[PDB]
Amino acid sequence: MNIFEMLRIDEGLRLKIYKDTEGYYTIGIGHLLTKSPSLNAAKSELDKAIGRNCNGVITKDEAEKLFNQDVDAAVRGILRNAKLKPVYDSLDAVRRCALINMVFQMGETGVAGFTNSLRMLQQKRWDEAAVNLAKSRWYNQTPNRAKRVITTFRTGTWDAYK
Repeated sequence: MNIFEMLRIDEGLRLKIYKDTEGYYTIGIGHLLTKSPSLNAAKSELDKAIGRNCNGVITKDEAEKLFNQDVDAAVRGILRNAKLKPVYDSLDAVRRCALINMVFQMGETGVAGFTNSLRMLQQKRWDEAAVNLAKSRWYNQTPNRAKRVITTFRTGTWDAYK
């Protein structure tokens, strides 16, 4: 029971392309296609990502596959960062999937942007690390999801997702 069996809890699951809560166009679980107003750009980037003219619908196995391609993009992506790697080491794997949720969500740069919270995580001052993951580009964006993930750091378990 881990990241897949986390984000799938985090974002629901539609085979169809759809708007995210921030209004960026999206298909699958958290898989941004384009920020562009044109949906066709989303369908086209989807056309490259899937290798076929999906036109907003895909076989569920392709959804699982693209979902794996994105989670794998998160896993050659967290490692390159100078800051995230020691923190990814300090986390229990149950929190490591949470860091994967972070880098998958706000992007690697924003997860890089919470340097103090991460410093508290590697030092395992989990409480203030949580209070600092709480002073907001992420926590303000998805406050319930961010609460679930920060709780995931607080607990060492999936309990926020209950």
